[PDB]
Amino acid sequence: ADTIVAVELDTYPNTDIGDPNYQHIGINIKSIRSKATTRWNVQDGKVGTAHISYNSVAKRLSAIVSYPGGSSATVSYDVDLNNILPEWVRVGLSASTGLYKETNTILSWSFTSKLKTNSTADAQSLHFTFNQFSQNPKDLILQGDASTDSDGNLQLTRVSNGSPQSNSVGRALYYAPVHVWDKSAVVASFDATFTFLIKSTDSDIADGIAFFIANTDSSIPHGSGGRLLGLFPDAN
Amino acid sequence: ADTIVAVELDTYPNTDIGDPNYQHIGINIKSIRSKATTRWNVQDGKVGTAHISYNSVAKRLSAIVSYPGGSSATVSYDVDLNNILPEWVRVGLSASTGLYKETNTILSWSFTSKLKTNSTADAQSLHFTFNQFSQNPKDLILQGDASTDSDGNLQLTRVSNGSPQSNSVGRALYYAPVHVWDKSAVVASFDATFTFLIKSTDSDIADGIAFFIANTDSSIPHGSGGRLLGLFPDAN
Amino acid sequence: ADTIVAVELDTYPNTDIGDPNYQHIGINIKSIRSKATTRWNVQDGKVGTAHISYNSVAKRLSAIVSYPGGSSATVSYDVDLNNILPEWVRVGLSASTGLYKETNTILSWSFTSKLKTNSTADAQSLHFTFNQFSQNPKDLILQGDASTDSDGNLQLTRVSNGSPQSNSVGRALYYAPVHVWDKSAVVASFDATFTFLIKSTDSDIADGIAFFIANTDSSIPHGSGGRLLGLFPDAN
Amino acid sequence: ADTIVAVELDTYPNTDIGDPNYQHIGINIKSIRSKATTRWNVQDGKVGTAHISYNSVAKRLSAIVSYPGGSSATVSYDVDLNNILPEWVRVGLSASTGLYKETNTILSWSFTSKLKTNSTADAQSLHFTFNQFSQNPKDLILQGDASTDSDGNLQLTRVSNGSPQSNSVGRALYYAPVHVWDKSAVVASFDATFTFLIKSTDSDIADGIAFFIANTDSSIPHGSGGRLLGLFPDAN
Ligand SMILES: [Ca+2]
Ligand SMILES: [Ca+2]
Ligand SMILES: [Ca+2]
Ligand SMILES: [Ca+2]
Ligand SMILES: [Mn+2]
Ligand SMILES: [Mn+2]
Ligand SMILES: [Mn+2]
Ligand SMILES: [Mn+2]
Repeated sequence: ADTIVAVELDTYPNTDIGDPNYQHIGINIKSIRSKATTRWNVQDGKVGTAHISYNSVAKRLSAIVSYPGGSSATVSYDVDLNNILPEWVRVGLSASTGLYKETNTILSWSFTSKLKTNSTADAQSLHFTFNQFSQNPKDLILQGDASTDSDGNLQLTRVSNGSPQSNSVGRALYYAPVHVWDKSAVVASFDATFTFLIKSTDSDIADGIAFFIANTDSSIPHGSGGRLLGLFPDAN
Repeated sequence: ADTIVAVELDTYPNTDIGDPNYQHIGINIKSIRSKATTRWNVQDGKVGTAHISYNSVAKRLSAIVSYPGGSSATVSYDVDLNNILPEWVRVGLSASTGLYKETNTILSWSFTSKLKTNSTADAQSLHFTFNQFSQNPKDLILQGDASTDSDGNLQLTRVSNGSPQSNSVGRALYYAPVHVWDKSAVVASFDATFTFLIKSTDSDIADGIAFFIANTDSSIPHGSGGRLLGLFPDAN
Repeated sequence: ADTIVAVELDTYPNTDIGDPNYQHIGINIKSIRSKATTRWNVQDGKVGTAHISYNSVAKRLSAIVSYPGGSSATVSYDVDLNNILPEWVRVGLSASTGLYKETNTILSWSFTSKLKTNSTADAQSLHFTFNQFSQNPKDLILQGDASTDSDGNLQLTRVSNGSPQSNSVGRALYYAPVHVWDKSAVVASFDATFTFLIKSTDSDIADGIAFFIANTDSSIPHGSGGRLLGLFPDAN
Repeated sequence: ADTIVAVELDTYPNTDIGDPNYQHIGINIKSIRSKATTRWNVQDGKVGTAHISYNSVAKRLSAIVSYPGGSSATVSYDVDLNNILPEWVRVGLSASTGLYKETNTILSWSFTSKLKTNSTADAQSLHFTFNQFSQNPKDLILQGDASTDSDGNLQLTRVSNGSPQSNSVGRALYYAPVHVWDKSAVVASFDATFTFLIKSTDSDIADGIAFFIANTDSSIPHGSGGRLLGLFPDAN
């Protein structure tokens, strides 16, 4: 069993597993059942942006997701990840489709991580930025149906001639582990941005996209398809 | 009226103006009377580090100040900084001494500010670092007794041959105004770190150091010395 | 007499003053007469990008400017900017029209300056990016006709409801003085990027755009319209 | 085989394989026989700093090695790495001892890489900073004798108590491969800084420290000890 922290952009209401009866963004600690959600209106066919934030002093994980036009939803949860996440983790993006389907396309992705103690110049930091993904992205660990198309976009779930398929899971985790805690740590922070394209010719769509933090050796759990977004073995 | 947000490292208790009866770090919104404080213990002669954070989605301002070897104090405040600051500001450091005194030596200072819209790109961002201040720093607005020394440190309050002077007040602000929000913006964030050296051969010390965010045209208010940290005209 | 280093995007060949007989990019030390040029082909109405690069060890200053679809020109000069620039400077963008005219539109601009010593942690960094300029850009010193427009673009040169005007000059300098050199400095570096739109309804266009490093108090010299790119007084 | 590009801090003159007859820094392209060298004076027991630099427009790889109090040596070489290196690479630090020995201690290491196309915000970027190394650094591929001591330092070659061993080789690579070229790429640059401690009780020391760039799967080649710095299998 992995340890998962996630921000979900949930495109299909699964009210049998605790979803609100609407599309939503959620903060997940160790369970598909979000600790907090906010109503979110998916603009089918438009490029969205999501910004995710945490600081071990504030101890508040927050996310905002908006579309051009200025529709934006936000969600926050007070939590001390310090004592949830292992001291080394990997960061990633995952998506799923089930019976209903959508493209789950990542157009760009940024991440910044900091570990500090007794100075400006802090014991550790990582920063990566993709404003396009290459044909063989060697710094991404691709899981399930995740791959990159020739426009330089990362399709987390299967697409056939631009057209999305049923029951697909995919994940991309950055190759290098991220040092999120130490015994001598004073502050830890991370920031993530990604842009995304949820599209379908149909109007009922599923299942969503998540940004997640996990133990370094995390892999798609068995039976994590559709509503579990490739993150959880069961409907926790 | 200036318009001040500040994190104070308050080395001298003034219980007639709301201080706890002990040394503290605090968070000041428009008043020397802190909206929150935490007990903190100055380690005379030692180099300390302060990390200040804020993100407009979490709306939680927070500070932590550590000394090497594991002692540290943290304080945070829930505040929507949009309610309070102008949308352009200047950021700086200030310190004071009264009857009692201490060096207020800044040894390094970093600041990062981001605006955000709909990309991994930043509608705007600024980042500066100083790990040593030059003898004539044209990018700092020096106010009052603030001056840099021949080690390459910033001595906010007067110093002669090592020994601190009484009744000194001094501030340093970064030359460039920072754009801390636009209504046409999705998220705004800043992060500040500084390392400092508070020292006396005396037994009582005063009055402290602050990181502060003020309107662009801010200057030391009349009678803002001593307990007012060179930030406020009165004790309101 | 201003001290000037510039990278020019020369859109009009003024051969009487040593331009080569075609549109070009140049490296200007202290004079409108570039110490090196390379053929450059302006694509009227397209968004181009320039990247400028310098490192005090390598002592080569270079620039490349490209349009989408693989069209790009590069110029380099071996030079020791130590012995040319003052310790403190300002950085900016300037543009001009003469009889012949063009839009000198800037869409985004970033700069990074580093001074290093004997650390992973630089003695001094500035880094700014603009991906859109606000309508009162309090952190840019605008000179001459330079202003920002309602789409959040910086128009260095006069535009009258869509259409560019003749005999216009305009510069935009970053408010904060940049510390490009110090004597305890082991390395100094900088990089700049800007994207630009050069558009025109006429066949013959002028005069160009330049990025430039100048003494802190630099202003538009007198009679520096047109071929002199708002940069020099004479043509020597 | 491995395709190596390296900057060597060569502490022992092996003149019978091209080394000059003094301690030196050198630029290595695919051979231990440096394409360029400069005389460099090792300071036994002192912390030194290397700054390494490259930019695909300038096509100049340069390194500077300095010690406090004004002792710098610089080397550089005109090369177009574009056509030398693979599209993906790993980056690392290597060192060795032979009969004569030294500590090869890395106190800090940072690295920055960029792939630009046409925006201010580029296609691909990586940056990591270590100002101390963890007890198990999960983001570093440790090879041969490389390991981390309890002071947060990285020991490339074997050291028993405070004492250097004989015939040691060890390397550290960053976990994530680096994207140093793409077909849509317009500019590619990198920058590396590390601080080191070469020390020995005895006067004559060996063999030295390298910053190197290799194909992703690179490991210590057979028989690459001592004078080959754990970089090349032979002295060609
Ligand atoms: Ca769902
Ligand atoms: Ca007080
Ligand atoms: Ca011209
Ligand atoms: Ca040798
Ligand atoms: Mn949900
Ligand atoms: Mn107080
Ligand atoms: Mn010219
Ligand atoms: Mn050699």
